[PDB]
Amino acid sequence: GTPVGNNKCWAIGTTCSDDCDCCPEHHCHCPAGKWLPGLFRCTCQVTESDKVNKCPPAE
Repeated sequence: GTPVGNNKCWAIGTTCSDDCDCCPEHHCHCPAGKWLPGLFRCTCQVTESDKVNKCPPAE
């Protein structure tokens, strides 16, 4: 009944810790801030593009 592969699937919007931490369909967005240096950490967000989590899928 809905088995769990390797991807642990962290909290959406939080920082990733690799090791299949985030979900496969999602990725780790590492944006930045303008006006002088001071960009915040990365956040986990869904991804549809060809570039997804290095980890395998999970159904």
